[PDB]
Amino acid sequence: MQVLFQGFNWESWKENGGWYNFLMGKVDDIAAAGITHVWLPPPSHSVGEQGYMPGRLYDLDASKYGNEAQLKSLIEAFHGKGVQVIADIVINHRTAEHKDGRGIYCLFEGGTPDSRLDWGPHMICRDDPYGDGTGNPDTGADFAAAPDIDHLNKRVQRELIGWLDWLKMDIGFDAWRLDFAKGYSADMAKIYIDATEPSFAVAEIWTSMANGGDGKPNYDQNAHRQELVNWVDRVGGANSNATAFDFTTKGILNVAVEGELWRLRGEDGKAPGMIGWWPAKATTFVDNHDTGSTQHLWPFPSDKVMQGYAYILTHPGNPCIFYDHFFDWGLKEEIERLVSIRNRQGIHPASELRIMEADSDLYLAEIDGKVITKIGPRYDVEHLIPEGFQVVAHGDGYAIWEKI
Ligand SMILES: [Ca+2]
Ligand SMILES: [Ca+2]
Ligand SMILES: [Ca+2]
Repeated sequence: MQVLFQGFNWESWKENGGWYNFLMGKVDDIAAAGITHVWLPPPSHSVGEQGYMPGRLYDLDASKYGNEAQLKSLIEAFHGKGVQVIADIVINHRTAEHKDGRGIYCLFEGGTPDSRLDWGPHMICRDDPYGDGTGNPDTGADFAAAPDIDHLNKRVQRELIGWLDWLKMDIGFDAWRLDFAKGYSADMAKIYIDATEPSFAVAEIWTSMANGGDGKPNYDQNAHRQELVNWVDRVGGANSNATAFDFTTKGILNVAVEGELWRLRGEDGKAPGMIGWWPAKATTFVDNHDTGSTQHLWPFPSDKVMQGYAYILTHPGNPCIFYDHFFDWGLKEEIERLVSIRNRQGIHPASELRIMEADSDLYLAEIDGKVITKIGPRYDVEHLIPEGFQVVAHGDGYAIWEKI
């Protein structure tokens, strides 16, 4: 139906011979597994090698991942095996090419001979010290280590729309992943999304969870998921192809797997993360390049990752599979098996969830009256399983049943 793949990690830029050239060799495996969408890293010239400090946005040849021609071919290959491609869009902030008379880097260069994206400090937000105080105040949060772009500026909107239109029409990207989406307003995001008509979008809105005295996230995370639901409503709800990453489900699942699976049924009997309020708009995941990989800012318990996948890959939401977990952790076949269960049972983003049990050592759940998912160390559950259901997949801390 709709299965995402994050096609990179934090070390990818180092790849001998180039990341894109390397990933070319994995296109068939990705497509064959039932993945429908692959998320590739920011493609522009950037001060930082990973790509999250972009300067010359049209300058794809300066990317550490590989050059313009290589990206285009890689996107062509995914397209040839039916896979859509998502660009990591980093537009909250931008680095400037040249110093003004203050000696501050705030004269931008787009990477082309003409004046596209050749902004100056007037395009920087009002209170950002890289700027000159003439821009509008930031519509969202600030990123302290680079200039924040003033998205209310009319030249900015128009020229970023033109760049996205080139990423789409000429480079061949189909969809966007919005980096640091808290940095600018949903109204600003709506403008870019509506103007470019992507097949799919996902916002990265990452807010710290409120914790109890014991340092664990509160059982109640409604303020956390409400923020996600509010952003999606405000960009147009079902009149938009935009979703948000389910960082509520990530944060809860991180702790629930550690002998606390009762966290996976909220007060109202429903899932406690974004998928429990608006599953169609929730993009779930076990880890990404920030939370895991070599940054490990919020890692999933490493011994329990297949519990993570058993959950996201059978549940409502748009599940996203992380590169390392798929190719480097010895888990390819098990993940592939879960995706095929998902697809042949016709599980989809708005599928229906009925939580059966949620104890410390057990989480059990039926999806669309057709799949039952079990995670945790408790193995004896057959009295809890309805007649007609048979085990179709199992591993360390997980098992899946299908109806007949
Ligand atoms: Ca230029
Ligand atoms: Ca800034
Ligand atoms: Ca901002």
